[PDB]
Amino acid sequence: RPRFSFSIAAREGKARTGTIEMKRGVIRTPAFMPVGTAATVKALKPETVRATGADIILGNTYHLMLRPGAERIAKLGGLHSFMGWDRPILTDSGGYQVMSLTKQSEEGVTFKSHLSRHMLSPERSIEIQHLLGSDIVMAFDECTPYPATPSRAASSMERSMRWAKRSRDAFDSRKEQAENAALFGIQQGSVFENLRQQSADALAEIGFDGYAVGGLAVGEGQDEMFRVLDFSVPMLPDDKPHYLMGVGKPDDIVGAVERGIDMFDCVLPTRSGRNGQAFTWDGPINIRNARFSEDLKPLDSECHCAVCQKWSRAYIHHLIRAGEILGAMLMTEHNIAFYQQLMQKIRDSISEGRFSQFAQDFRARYF
Amino acid sequence: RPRFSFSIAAREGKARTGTIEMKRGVIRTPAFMPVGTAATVKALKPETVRATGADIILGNTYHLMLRPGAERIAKLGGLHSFMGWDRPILTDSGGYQVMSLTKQSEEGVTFKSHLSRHMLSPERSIEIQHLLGSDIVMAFDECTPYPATPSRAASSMERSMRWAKRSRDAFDSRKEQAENAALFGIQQGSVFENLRQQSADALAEIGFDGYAVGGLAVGEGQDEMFRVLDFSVPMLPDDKPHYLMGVGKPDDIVGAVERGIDMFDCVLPTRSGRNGQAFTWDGPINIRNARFSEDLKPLDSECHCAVCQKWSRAYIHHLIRAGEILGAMLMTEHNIAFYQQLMQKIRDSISEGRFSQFAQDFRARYF
Ligand SMILES: Nc1nc2cc3[nH]cnc3cc2c(=O)[nH]1
Ligand SMILES: Nc1nc2cc3[nH]cnc3cc2c(=O)[nH]1
Ligand SMILES: [Zn+2]
Ligand SMILES: [Zn+2]
Repeated sequence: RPRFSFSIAAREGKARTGTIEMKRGVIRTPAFMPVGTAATVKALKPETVRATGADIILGNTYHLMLRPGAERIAKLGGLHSFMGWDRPILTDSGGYQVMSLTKQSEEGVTFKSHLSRHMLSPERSIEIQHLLGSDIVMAFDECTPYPATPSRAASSMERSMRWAKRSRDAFDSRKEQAENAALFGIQQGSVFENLRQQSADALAEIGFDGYAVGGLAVGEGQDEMFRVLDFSVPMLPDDKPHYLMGVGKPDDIVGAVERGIDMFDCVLPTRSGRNGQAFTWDGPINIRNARFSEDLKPLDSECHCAVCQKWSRAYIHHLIRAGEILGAMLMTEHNIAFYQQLMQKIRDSISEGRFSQFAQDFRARYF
Repeated sequence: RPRFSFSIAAREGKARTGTIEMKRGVIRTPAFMPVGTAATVKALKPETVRATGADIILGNTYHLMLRPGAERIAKLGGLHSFMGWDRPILTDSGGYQVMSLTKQSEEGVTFKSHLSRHMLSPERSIEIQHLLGSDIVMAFDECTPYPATPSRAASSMERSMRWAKRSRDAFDSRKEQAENAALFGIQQGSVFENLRQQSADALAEIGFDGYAVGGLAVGEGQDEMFRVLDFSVPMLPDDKPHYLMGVGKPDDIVGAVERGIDMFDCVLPTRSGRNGQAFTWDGPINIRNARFSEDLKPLDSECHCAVCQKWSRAYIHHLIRAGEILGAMLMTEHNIAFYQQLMQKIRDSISEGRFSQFAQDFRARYF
């Protein structure tokens, strides 16, 4: 098993399907990464997350450094052993969970524990990811508040590129980390093509194992996001994975893949699942609606997840309205399973050169 | 498979071990029944409940008649299909969940929806259990507030015996129910030996498939409960199961078995599990305590449950303090597994004629 090897097996338009081989496992792309912010994919045992088809999950530097603590997790043997997930884990750098969920400077960011004072710099971010034992380390960046003026978008992108270099050097100077994990850079620049180009060029000059498109999924509509992806993704190195941070709505994913994206993550499947929203091939439904109180059909008519094989909408409706934990468990497993099935259909259609048709058929029925 | 067959395979003192064969499965006694009040054993899939070793679970007439509704569950195919548990289910009659969680009369009880007006009589209680598709139906009784004066204990017991007859007749007059389910009577009489005797005699005269000892686990100390069991259990028919309602503390169960009890139920395993209390052979521990933050040992050193095979106290400690659903899931599976292991050790020791010794050894280490 190599430290990192991304191979593209098939293409159609800007879409690609392939694999990323890492020491802890293989990642099938396009891939969807369930979110496990507090060292757990909410309401699911790791074996269940794996059973749905997930090859990798997402962790968070910000949340884990606060609770239970980076040093503590290292003392306990690492995040993998801690939570019981032995496959790849990608960790965000914290560059967004601090300004989202605080004194900023060219050195990093200091903040008040939303739950104490804590400092987070490019060097400390990379070190925390090392202590967690992350497989895919994200460069520490400074996200840009949306909407953003050209001047502000430029300043934030420029700082992010300086921090990208500091992240690269911190990562490379740590032997154990450089030889066993991978480092992804993050493109910034808001919705401005020239800034995106400058960012892409700076990142490519430094060199990374993968390139994320940051600054999206922060309030912009799908039209705008797609517009930015149209010119932004082609700027990134073609032979490396393209990761769209925070994008998860089913239709968003299909459109992003049509534009060259290989990796995704979103709290939608889990967060919405707990809120009563279930994804189906015919569009999302809210199981709390009274019309489901005596509906004996499964969440989705085609889904092959364990939830749809055993329980009815009526039962889950009852569980969610009653505030039962099993309701959260079932809704979450189904939603994550749905997302993985979507990724599988995407991968197979690209491999067979019928992805454009799949996208059309998907949209027609989903909407 | 017979409708009902209780067989005693071995005995030691007042203790007995055996089986109850029913249409939906075999119940090993002494048995512990996990509680599934809202059509779910909180935080556990039915397959997980079964995996821990449970042969039967407990449902509630009161809660289910309010949400999702008895008629609704019947329309949906019954409680078994609804929640996905195909083995025996014992349902309490509601005679305690109304006066615990309201206009009373000789006809029954009317109450305000703690969540509307609803009536509950012996006839309606038996009918609801029928609509739910309960395997073991409990007679509708009137529990006695503890402490209780002799006069009040007598009145409540007398009414309960009149209601026991009405329950018997309602059950027998419903063909489908009489041929496929079983009916258990409930002994009352508070802590008064003469009332317990009168109740036992009235119940035996009517005739039931099993006899529960009611009126305990309502605030009395263990000494008092054991004292009442000492003279109460022997009053019940020897060849039928003896069910102690609501008793679950590990030491309470061991002592109750030493006194002739065959069945138990308690929310302790589940409720306490969610509260951070984990049962171990060395006594209960509260996983929220800071001393467990870096403890890599499993919840219990000997437990063979899936939780103890994969996760550390440190991780569960983190989950519970963070309010994570997986924390509730893991704590609950372990606690229910522990309770079943306890029942297995009890059953095996009785079969081998070394139960008295097991009880001594259990208490010595647990305390
Ligand atoms: N480090 C980092 N993380 C992110 C996470 C996001 N989630 C949704 N949009 C996101 C955007 C970013 C981003 O630009 N940088
Ligand atoms: N029907 C009925 N249910 C009960 C449930 C109980 N739980 C704890 N003590 C309990 C006592 C009773 C009782 O006496 N009758
Ligand atoms: Zn499903
Ligand atoms: Zn255990």
